[PDB]
Amino acid sequence: MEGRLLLLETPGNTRMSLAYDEAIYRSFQYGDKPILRFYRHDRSVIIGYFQVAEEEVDLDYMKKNGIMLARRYTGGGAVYHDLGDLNFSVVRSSDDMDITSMFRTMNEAVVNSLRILGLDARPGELNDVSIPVNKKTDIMAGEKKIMGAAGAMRKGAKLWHAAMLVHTDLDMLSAVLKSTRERVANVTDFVDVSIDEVRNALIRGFSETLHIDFREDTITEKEESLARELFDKKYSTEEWNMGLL
Ligand SMILES: [Mg+2]
Repeated sequence: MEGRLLLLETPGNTRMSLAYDEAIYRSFQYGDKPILRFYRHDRSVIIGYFQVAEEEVDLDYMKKNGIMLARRYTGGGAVYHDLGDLNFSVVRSSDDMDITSMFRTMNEAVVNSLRILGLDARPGELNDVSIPVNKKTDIMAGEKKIMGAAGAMRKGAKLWHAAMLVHTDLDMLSAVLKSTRERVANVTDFVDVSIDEVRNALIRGFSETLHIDFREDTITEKEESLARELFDKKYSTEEWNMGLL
């Protein structure tokens, strides 16, 4: 019931930030304390494991706008991130490989968190990794998407991470990702709250819903070392971020 709250970031370096996520996930052993990490990325596009940068984005556009390209460990589509997005990941012990159940539980936690702030949200309804919005992995505010998520599972553990639009440049978001703009929204379009307020609400929602007492802690030397190794050998390389490795 005791958990770890990691306010671990690497703003400026999205590839390293993603390395941290895989690091805490891979280093995790069944029975360890659950982990909830909050972080943010500066202007960048993150593509899913099974995607190739040149099919989903305009490398020319992003290069001209100084938008970092990064590829994550988890599957799913491409998303745009900026400092207006609040990202968070959860790592816990797992007894099965039920993907649908993991997303359903996390979304329940998210809905409860947003309810605290007076924002009524709900999970998307379709099982189609290819569509932009309304997926069961998305969180909607009416007909607008305000949060997306992805995950991975292995024997003994599971990773779930999301990116919620708090005050992100929705235009830029639509323009970098190859109507659409009319299908997404920021939490601040509904409630005037800061990133920390959203963070604290999520801490409460997850703690209450999962029944975990997430207490502020720090990354271990073991996890940090693994993250640096993953960055050095993979996340920092071009073959990886392009989808060739
Ligand atoms: Mg999603």
